[PDB]
Amino acid sequence: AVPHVALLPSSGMGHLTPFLRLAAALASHGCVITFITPTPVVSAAEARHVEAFISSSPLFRRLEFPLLPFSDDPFFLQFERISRSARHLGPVLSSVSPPLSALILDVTLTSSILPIAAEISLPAYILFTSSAGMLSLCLSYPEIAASGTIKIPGVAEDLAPSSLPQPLRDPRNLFTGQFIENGRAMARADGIIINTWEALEPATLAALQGSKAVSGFPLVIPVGPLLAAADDLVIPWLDAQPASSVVFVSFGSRTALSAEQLRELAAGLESSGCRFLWVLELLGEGFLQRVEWKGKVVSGWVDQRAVLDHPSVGGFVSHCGWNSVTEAALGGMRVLAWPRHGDQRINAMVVEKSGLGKWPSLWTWEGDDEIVRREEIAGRVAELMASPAAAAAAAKVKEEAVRAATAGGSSQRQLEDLVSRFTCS
Amino acid sequence: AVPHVALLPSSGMGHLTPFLRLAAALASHGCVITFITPTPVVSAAEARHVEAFISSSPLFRRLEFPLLPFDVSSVVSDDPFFLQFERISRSARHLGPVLSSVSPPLSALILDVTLTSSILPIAAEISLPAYILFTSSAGMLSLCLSYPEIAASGVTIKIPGVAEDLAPSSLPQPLRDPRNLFTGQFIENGRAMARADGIIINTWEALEPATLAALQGSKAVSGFPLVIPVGPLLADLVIPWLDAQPASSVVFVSFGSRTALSAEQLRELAAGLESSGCRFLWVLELLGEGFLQRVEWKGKVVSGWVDQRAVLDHPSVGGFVSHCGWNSVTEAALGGMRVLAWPRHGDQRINAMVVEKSGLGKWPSLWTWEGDDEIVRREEIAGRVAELMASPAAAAAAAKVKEEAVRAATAGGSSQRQLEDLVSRFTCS
Ligand SMILES: O=c1ccn([C@@H]2O[C@H](COP(=O)(O)OP(=O)(O)O)[C@@H](O)[C@H]2O)c(=O)[nH]1
Ligand SMILES: O=c1ccn([C@@H]2O[C@H](COP(=O)(O)OP(=O)(O)O)[C@@H](O)[C@H]2O)c(=O)[nH]1
Repeated sequence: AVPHVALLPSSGMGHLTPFLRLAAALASHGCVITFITPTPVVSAAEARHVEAFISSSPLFRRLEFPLLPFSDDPFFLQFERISRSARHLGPVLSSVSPPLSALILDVTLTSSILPIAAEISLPAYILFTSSAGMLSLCLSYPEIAASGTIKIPGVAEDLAPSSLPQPLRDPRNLFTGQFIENGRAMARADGIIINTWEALEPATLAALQGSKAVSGFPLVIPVGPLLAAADDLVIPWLDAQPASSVVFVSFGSRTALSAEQLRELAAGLESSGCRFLWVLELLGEGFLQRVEWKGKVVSGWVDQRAVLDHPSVGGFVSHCGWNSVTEAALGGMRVLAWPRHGDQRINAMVVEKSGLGKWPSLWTWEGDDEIVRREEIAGRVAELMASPAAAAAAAKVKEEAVRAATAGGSSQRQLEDLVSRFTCS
Repeated sequence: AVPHVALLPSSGMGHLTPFLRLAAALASHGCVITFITPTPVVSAAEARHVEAFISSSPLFRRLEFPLLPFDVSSVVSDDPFFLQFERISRSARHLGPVLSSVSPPLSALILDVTLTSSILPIAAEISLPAYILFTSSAGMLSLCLSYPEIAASGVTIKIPGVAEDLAPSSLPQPLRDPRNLFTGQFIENGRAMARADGIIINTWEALEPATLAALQGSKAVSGFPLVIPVGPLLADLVIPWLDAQPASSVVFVSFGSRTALSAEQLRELAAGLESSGCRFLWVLELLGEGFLQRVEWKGKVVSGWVDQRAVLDHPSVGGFVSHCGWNSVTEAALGGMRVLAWPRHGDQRINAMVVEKSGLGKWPSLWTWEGDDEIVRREEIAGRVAELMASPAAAAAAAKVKEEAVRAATAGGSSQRQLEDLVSRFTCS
């Protein structure tokens, strides 16, 4: 028979892409998928992606949940309303037919929905969007806050305080309290699902392997990597460009770069001496006309997977969002790591240890006052684009990543084995 | 009369080498240097090095102050580093008479930072100008100068030149415990350094523009800038083997005078160096049995003291793996050899940031310290070492470092001018 799995995502492309990709893989291994999407949607633009994906096949169905909305922080308001309906969701889950084999929920909503799932005796699995290092920080942070130090079992004997997400720096914070809850809450979950593989984070996972879920099984389940217009002016341009000669710089869904900092990144690319593709009223009037021959910059949404797999692009300047890292790993693009906020610094550490790319540690976060000079920016880009051994190291990540993805690999085995937990007798 | 300067260096080749190089530079610009060397010598080997230096010329001189006998009941904690410091520190009071009696009278006294707390009061009594020579980098200097304020604060380190939020891991491992004699000794020296008439460093504006700019601001010297940068001070089986090797092909790996690398770690550097597949001259018991035979064509590993300056100037070497001792960092900067920064202890982690910011070398932050003991695996050593040699942009960056460092060192350069000005201070009307 065919198991039935409900997916409860959270707002934001960074959380949304993995869920779609995780849903796609579960359908490929026979499961039938029902997305729980609460209404009204935070973002019309993100809603289009879910609609088109669900529209494509009868294996996926959409369930609309009324938000039932009633510090006044802007992002938190959406989550509060998203999390308020937590109690109400319980009856709706039981009503769904055919009976769900299991529920898979976003980390952010882990604290809110885990009791509901436990109330109705529904197995609850958490999808972790981030790296295993970030997960390792999350799981052990409640213990750390009591007696802190900052030794994260997965990747740090003493993590520098800058590497912690910028909100987490002050303990008497609203963010800190929720963070401690999620970490504590995740241990109680039936399973945790991450988009990492053993080759990419052997150290963090091996430490993580010891952690044990309540239900007689390892808490953490790695199924990664998962594989699944504005580009119209881009793809033709890229094809003209020589093989592996174009720097690609993108910060993902949220790119809060200040104008002072912006001018420098722009100056660095011009001073880089290599072609660049940049995605975001020019600050320099003739900058665009002057640089048209060397590189193209587009303000719209683009097609990162096509760009990363494009032959002409040779390097990736990144903010080290976990989804973009995995996509860069698959591409084998050497990555220069400019982590912007949150878990992005820890992700940068993963990039360097893996050999996927190099991280200028002394470079600043969004909170930091100090700007990054263009001359410094130009050096690392030119260096990254000209280092053959860096390219070769990136190609090993790709091979290893594909190996885990390909059939028989450690990751596909874990997804096959996870599915069986649903096909119970 | 020709200016007469008194040098009171602390023990250790890393501290001794700048003094000697500064002494030669000062002598070159018309100075007679008198070395205050205590008896009994800490090290015969260092003492022989100094004696050979004094023999070089009539301008250099040797004067010995016998260390006062220790009081056994008084000694605290039984530590060899501190006991040696304590005997030299204890003779501070005795030192003033000897200084005044010198013939001809000394224009100024220039002393090691470590002994500066003990000796600075002596100088004020005899009205002798005291300058401290700072063996380390400007960034490190910034930490010493502001560490006392930071300690009585804190939420964020924020060393003025080094960073906004310096990581605790980057701080010297002794400093991590605040209630320590070392942490207190560190705090005293920093306070003392403001009082001093001047602070000399082995740096130049080109190398550390931001950190030096901030220091220009402190100007704690009465009526003058406190910081005087005169850097870069400039003054067997291995070479023959080097000459054979092809141009810019050899990885030089050396951790200075003190290189405590654990046995488990030692194996990894060998495997990593072997695996990288590029040539390597490794300076430092058969930890590897067939390792030397397998890599005999590729590299030379020797245990003796070696002419590092010749190595770094050699055309066949292409990359340098170091512990980022300021003396080693500055030597490489003159050579323009790209560096792979593996800081081991003390101020070396701060030095690594200067190597990465300069473009002289790349620093792998995640690499462990002697304090923490998670080893660096050979897979990472091989990749990082090989990539450094493979990377042409890294060579260009180091080449640019050399040019500016040469510029400062040559006539009309920032430092050369600054050294000239300092000699004038010693010779007034
Ligand atoms: O112009 C774009 C911008 C982003 N992406 C996608 O943004 C995804 C994940 O974003 P990430 O986690 O790396 O950054 P975050 O969303 O977390 O700020 C990646 O899968 C990209 O495919 C894209 O396809 N075209
Ligand atoms: O085999 C060696 C090791 C070191 N040095 C010299 O020791 C100097 C300073 O060493 P550094 O301060 O950088 O490290 P430390 O000795 O203080 O740990 C360098 O200038 C080298 O010339 C040398 O000549 N031969």
